[PDB]
Amino acid sequence: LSPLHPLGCNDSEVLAVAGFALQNINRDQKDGYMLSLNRVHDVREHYQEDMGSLFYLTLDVLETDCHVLSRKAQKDCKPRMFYESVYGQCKAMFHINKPRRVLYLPAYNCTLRPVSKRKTHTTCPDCPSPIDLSNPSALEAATESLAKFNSKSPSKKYELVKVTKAMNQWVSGPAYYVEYLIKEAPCSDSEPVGICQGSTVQEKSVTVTCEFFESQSSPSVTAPRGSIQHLPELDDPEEAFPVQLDLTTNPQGDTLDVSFLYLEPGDKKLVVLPFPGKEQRSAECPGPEKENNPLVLPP
Ligand SMILES: *[C@@H]1O[C@H](CO)[C@@H](O)[C@H](O)[C@H]1NC(C)=O
Ligand SMILES: *[C@@H]1O[C@H](CO)[C@@H](O)[C@H](O)[C@H]1NC(C)=O
Repeated sequence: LSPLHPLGCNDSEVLAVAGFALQNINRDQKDGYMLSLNRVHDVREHYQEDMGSLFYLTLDVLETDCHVLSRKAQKDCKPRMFYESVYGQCKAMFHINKPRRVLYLPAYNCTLRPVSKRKTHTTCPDCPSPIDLSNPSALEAATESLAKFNSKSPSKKYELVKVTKAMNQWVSGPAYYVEYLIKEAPCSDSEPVGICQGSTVQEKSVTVTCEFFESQSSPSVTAPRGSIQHLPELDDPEEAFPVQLDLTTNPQGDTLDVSFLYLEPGDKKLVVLPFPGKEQRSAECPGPEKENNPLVLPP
């Protein structure tokens, strides 16, 4: 819109604010895996001269192998390898006010898809393959791996919560690799306490390892309402990952009260517009991709 000024997707301020917004998104999640920033696809800034700025960000993201509940650092979590890749886009409306040292993510939304199995097969026909999380063999691997893990826990026993990842490959026979969350068995409540990796091969041979969540803080404070949705593969560009982020459908613009961020009690209102479309985009957008390793890139 008229007050929405486009910015270059490679600008330091833009990339820093994008990092803040994405770590806020990750903190706001309690399901799935931590997202990683590949680049800023587009960015518009609404400057408001004492209420700071509001950035309308379009982000190209990749799923890592860290579960969000691990709360690990962005630098201990790398994008998944290409045959199990999950990618898409997030839109975020991020508010920053430098003189007052205020950060806030009033709204976001992400749309992700797993990489097309056809493209994977084209580039690596013998690679491991993701499978449905409800696959009987995946559920069996989870069950038996957790059974073994409990067998070697004298006092504490754990129960399955949900399979979060499943994969099939050939290791001198059919093999299934799964990840799943575990909770403490009633003996404390029914909340995820860790994530386990389970495996079956070939009368099956079983392996199991578990990681328990610990506390973890970084340059990002709060992240209200938003959602991450997972759509199916592309059977076969722009609008491959449709994302709606409309706090207001009013071209006039609405006002959002953010007084809780500032020391004074009242009269701190932020102008919000409908999220800007792809036209009037800076020639420096989209920015340069950070992942150039084809071992982690989607086609
Ligand atoms: C992006 O900015 C960095 C400096 O932070 C520069 O080294 C790099 O060449 C830029 N890439 C562009 C403009 O594509
Ligand atoms: C975020 O996406 C959901 C659909 O997954 C949609 O219902 C919701 O309105 C979106 N949020 C905004 C602020 O538009």
